[PDB]
Amino acid sequence: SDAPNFVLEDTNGKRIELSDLKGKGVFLNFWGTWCEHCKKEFPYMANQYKHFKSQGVEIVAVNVGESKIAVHNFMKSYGVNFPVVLDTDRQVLDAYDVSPLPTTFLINPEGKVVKVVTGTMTESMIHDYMNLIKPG
Repeated sequence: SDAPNFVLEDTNGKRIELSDLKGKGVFLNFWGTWCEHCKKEFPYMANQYKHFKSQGVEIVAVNVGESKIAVHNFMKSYGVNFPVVLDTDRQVLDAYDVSPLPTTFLINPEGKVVKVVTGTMTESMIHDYMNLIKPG
């Protein structure tokens, strides 16, 4: 099933479009700075990103509409090294029908959603999930 396309700004100004990431696996994450999951899991994502980025797995972590300053503070506290985008009007959040937070969509290189993860993730789970969507 196809991942609704979108264009948002990363936390540096850079226009990120989802369909431009075709050819790579996308670990797509919707998150808020108040979520217990994300405080635990963000350091794991950062540590697994060190290994997977050069294999063709990209992270897009869509913050659900909070201020740039809350976002920046969270990124700094939790060692974030990956792409964060700011869904400022909440309209990507809607296109994706996101209910619990966080939710992770695992998008393969063709642009299709192969899993929706709504539960807690261990660092091992995250490793496995990135192996599922990598080109190799």
